[PDB]
Amino acid sequence: VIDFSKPFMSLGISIMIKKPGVFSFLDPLAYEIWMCIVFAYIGV
Amino acid sequence: VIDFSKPFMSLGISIMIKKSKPGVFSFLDPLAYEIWMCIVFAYIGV
Repeated sequence: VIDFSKPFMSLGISIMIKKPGVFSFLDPLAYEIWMCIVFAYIGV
Repeated sequence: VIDFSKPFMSLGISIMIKKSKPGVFSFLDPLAYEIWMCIVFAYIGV
């Protein structure tokens, strides 16, 4: 129904998604493990 | 001089690069350079 010129801009359908602690070296073991390690050290 | 249809394919200028031998001192690669330097400093201070 209307005349289009050549595309002045090209686009497509795209996906938009939403985009270390100081003591993070303790992260491999849980906090309870460290606490029980201290307790076991005292007991030993 | 001629009539073009709408683009059936869109393109542009692009960069093509080739798709690694280990370095001599690549055994230091797991840790950052700043970590090694601070390890030396910490050793001296200790």
